[PDB]
Amino acid sequence: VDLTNCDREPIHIPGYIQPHGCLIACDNAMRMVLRHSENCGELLGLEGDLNGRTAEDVLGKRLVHDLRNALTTTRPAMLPAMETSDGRSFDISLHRYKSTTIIEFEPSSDTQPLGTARKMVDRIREADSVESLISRTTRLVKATLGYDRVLIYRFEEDGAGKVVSEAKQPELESFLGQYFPASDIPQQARALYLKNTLRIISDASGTPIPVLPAVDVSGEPLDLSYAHLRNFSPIHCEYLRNMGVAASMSISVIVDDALWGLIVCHHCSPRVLSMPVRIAAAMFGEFFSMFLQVLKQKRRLDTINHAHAALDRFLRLAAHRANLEELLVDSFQDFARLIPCDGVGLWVGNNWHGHGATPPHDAIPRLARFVASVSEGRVWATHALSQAIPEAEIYADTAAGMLAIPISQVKSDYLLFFRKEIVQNLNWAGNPEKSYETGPMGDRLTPRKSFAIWKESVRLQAQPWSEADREIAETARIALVGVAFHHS
Amino acid sequence: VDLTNCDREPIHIPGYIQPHGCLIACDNAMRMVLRHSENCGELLGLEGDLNGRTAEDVLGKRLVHDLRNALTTTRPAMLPAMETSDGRSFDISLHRYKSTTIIEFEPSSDTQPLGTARKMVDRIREADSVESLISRTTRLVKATLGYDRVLIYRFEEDGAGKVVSEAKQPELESFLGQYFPASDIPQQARALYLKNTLRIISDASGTPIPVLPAVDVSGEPLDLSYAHLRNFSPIHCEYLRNMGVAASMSISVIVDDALWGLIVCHHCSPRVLSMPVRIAAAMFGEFFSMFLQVLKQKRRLDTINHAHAALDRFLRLAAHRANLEELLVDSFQDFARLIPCDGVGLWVGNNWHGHGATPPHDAIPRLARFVASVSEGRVWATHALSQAIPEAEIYADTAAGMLAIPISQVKSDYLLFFRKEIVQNLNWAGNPEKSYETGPMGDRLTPRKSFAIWKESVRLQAQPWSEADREIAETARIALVGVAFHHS
Ligand SMILES: *C/C=C1/C(=C/C2=NC(=C\c3[nH]c(/C=C4\NC(=O)C(C=C)=C4C)c(C)c3CCC(=O)O)/C(CCC(=O)O)=C2C)NC(=O)C1C
Ligand SMILES: *C/C=C1/C(=C/C2=NC(=C\c3[nH]c(/C=C4\NC(=O)C(C=C)=C4C)c(C)c3CCC(=O)O)/C(CCC(=O)O)=C2C)NC(=O)C1C
Repeated sequence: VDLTNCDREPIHIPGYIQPHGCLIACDNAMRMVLRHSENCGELLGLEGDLNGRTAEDVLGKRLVHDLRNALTTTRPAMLPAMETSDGRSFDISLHRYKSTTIIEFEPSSDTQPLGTARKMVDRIREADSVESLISRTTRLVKATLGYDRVLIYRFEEDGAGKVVSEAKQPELESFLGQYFPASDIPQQARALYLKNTLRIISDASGTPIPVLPAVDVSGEPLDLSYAHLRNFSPIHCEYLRNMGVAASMSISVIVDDALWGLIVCHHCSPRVLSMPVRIAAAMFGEFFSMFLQVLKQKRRLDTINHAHAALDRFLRLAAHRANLEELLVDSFQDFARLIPCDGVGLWVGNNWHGHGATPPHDAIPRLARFVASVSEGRVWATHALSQAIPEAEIYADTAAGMLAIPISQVKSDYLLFFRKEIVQNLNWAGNPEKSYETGPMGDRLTPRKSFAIWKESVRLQAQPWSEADREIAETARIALVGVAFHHS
Repeated sequence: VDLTNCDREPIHIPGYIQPHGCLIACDNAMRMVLRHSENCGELLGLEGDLNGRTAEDVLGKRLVHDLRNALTTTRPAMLPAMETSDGRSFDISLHRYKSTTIIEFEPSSDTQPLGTARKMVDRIREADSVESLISRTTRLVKATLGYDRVLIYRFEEDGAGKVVSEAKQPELESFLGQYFPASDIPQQARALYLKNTLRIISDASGTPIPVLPAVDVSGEPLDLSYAHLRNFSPIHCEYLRNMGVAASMSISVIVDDALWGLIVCHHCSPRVLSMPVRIAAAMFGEFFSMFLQVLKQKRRLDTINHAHAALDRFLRLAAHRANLEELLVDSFQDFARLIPCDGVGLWVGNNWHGHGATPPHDAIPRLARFVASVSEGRVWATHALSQAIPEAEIYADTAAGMLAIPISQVKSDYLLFFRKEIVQNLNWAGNPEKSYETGPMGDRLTPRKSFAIWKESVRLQAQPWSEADREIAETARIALVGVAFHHS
């Protein structure tokens, strides 16, 4: 695996686990040990090979009975402070996937998992905005789980990631407002992150423990998709080492059954969280996901309500004026309140009126012509104007994205909304002087090169028009075409 | 074509047109007459065959120049009061589809199309609810276009149609609140109705004029998809004759780029609308579609806002009470305000509390068990309970549909919403004594048998849970699981 084939890496079947625990794979109904981690002996105090030997021979009739009764769904069953025949005490993660029972053993903590979680969930459930929930969560998770850095990664439309909040040790460099490309988290990883709520890396520079056998008789590997001990891609491992990150923990933020983003915790020293703390963090993750979902819904409603109110106000004015074109010339800048834009313009009766960051005066008739061509009396929008009009590249720094609203059924009059190149709007709060030590596969696996690659990928492009933007533009079209008809 | 193969009828290529006009098909660039209607001669005053003869030879160099310049999109170009070489005056519908130019001739009216339309659109654009827009539109269209009956057909989720408003002559029978099955308008018709804004039938018992040739050299038929003179299925023709309907006009209501339903006008006598009146009706259709869309959006917002307000109120109460289970037992009936239901129930700590039309007390533990099984801590909903629990058939008249909201992360407590069998809720304002004269293919093509077939198809089923219903239920889940956590 290298930078050429890391996008198709089968990370779900690595045939290795992390040192902080040991793994035993069994048949569908926990009779026979088919696979075991090389370190199974070292931790459980067993000698020789465990494969072929029966479940009750290796663990003990006592424990095997508890595990069978528990497996009653692909969601792993957590079972703390379980006792082996020996007398050693382990925290046990038990799950079943592809008709194979997987049992993960951890040296066992003793704290209240629901107790920690309730404290944390109480402090976020009164948040009245996405921004308030996001900003407090990094701060809160850092204080509670004592990680050196906590980021929230939010996925863009194109799969790119933005760092939307950060709590960190003062000495560490900030990634706040920094973007990373979609390739930095390939599709197969995003699929696993949708299936596993949270994901641990105890030691990025630790020695991986192989699973025996890696491939069985039938030629199948062991699918560690739902196994918390699953080993990390050496590509990501090298990325964390280059950043000075030794340990990580990530929580999946699931909103409307989609991967919205990750809460990602970085530590500069090796770090294992005990099962009870992981349970608490996972439950915090669920409640964070649920509350962000409701807040996302409330904001959409408020945005659309505000647009409806603005349009009602405008329709009430339109009735009292005789000349609608006069009212539009005076009013058009006020429509910038409806949809986030860096500039708005009115093209009415082959005349141009601008406000904010619009293309130059001479460029407008070409655009207007183009809009009349493809619009077909519907809202038209692009985040990449130069891809539609190559000569539009020249003014991308001012207007890289456009949304056109037809304001007349009869004539080709348009209300145009403009967005600057997304690179212009960067409020990046990082250090450009900060250099990173690289490994075998070069400086590609550094936040500096990642950010540079993203910047290249969004050249001459604006912030994409959201679904909310297009809903409001459609409601505005119907309102403006509606009164344009009344005034004819 | 008969009741066995009428669902796959190729209505777009019938090889016939209606008598109230004549049709000439030409090559992609209007050089050569490839096809013509048999009645082309009778109306235009030409002798013999027109096929093979050039465009300029049959129409005249004067007219052919105007038609070419006009065809500058698959949307037909309307051109009233055009003059032939002869001196006769025609209204001309010109369109191009599958690289074939189709020209439709009508004996030409003289009224203002934009004038009529503006009067009508003014009277609907101040409607503040869907119900107000719907009720006034049938009344308005009847008064303006003088049709004997005007219905609005609204398509259900399953493709079935409901008659949601009606203006009619007092002597005629009412179809208000009556449903018809999805098969009464097959998929290929719904596809055409999405492509053609409005659709005329001048005379259901008129003689269809054939197109010559029906099939050309290459073996292709003439696609009359966008032709207003296209002839109707003999199946539908027989349906209208059995109802005593001689003429029809239908307008497509397009909402969020989907076929929402039809404005359908029935006349007991033959009836042609002139091109200028059709243009007006088509523009009224567009504005009706646009205003219903905005009103649909406003109602969804209001519904979701109201739910958010109710939940805030409930969360404010939950803070002041100590015992949440006590509050739920006292309050649960109030959640019936959030989602339209005929009954609501609380299943908390293996205890049942009912309100309205719920299943019997003894049936609840079975349901509760089933819900805990399939729910997996997400909102679960069916409109057909007996399909999931066969023994639930017994109480379908009281509860045929259920939506279950999990109110706890930890225990299997549920808030259950119930809907009666959809047949129970019928506010049908029609005449069951009214019998219909049938034709060759029997009593299937009567509103009485259509309604009977629909009733059979929705037996043991409730009104489906809308997207709005499920959004609110999800927000309620997050609110109730949220405070259940705080109180543990
Ligand atoms: C060519 C393939 C590459 C690649 C693969 C890869 N990434 C994985 C996980 C992953 N990658 C990131 C990226 C970042 N984290 C940061 O903090 C920053 C910058 C500050 C970046 C750019 C992250 C956050 C993650 C975690 C994903 C998660 O835990 O859900 C993985 C899977 C790792 C695993 O096995 O758990 C793979 C494979 N990364 C590359 O950069 C490239 C080019
Ligand atoms: C087996 C096929 C059948 C069928 C085919 C068919 N229906 C078509 C159009 C159409 N059908 C209805 C149905 C009704 N109109 C009413 O007023 C009532 C009851 C009061 C009913 C049940 C309607 C309204 C329409 C008009 C559709 C439109 O104009 O968009 C067509 C196409 C007609 C055409 O060529 O324009 C076909 C084919 N109808 C059957 O009942 C059955 C079984």
